[PDB]
Amino acid sequence: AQEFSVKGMSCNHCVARIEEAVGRISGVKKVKVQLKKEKAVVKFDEANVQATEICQAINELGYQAEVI
Repeated sequence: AQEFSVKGMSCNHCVARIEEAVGRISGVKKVKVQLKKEKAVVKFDEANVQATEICQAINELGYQAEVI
């Protein structure tokens, strides 16, 4: 699975917002986030969506996301 680094976290429902915001990506099966890590794990497929696009879904929130 692909992962992305977050450099705009606040630690206030963000982790969730991101995780959920990601899981909202039509193509992701399951996604998680690890605080104090600055990285989010995604469990999707390129046959549905691309990680790169998933990163956008994150940036589309209000933080700094980048495909690791």
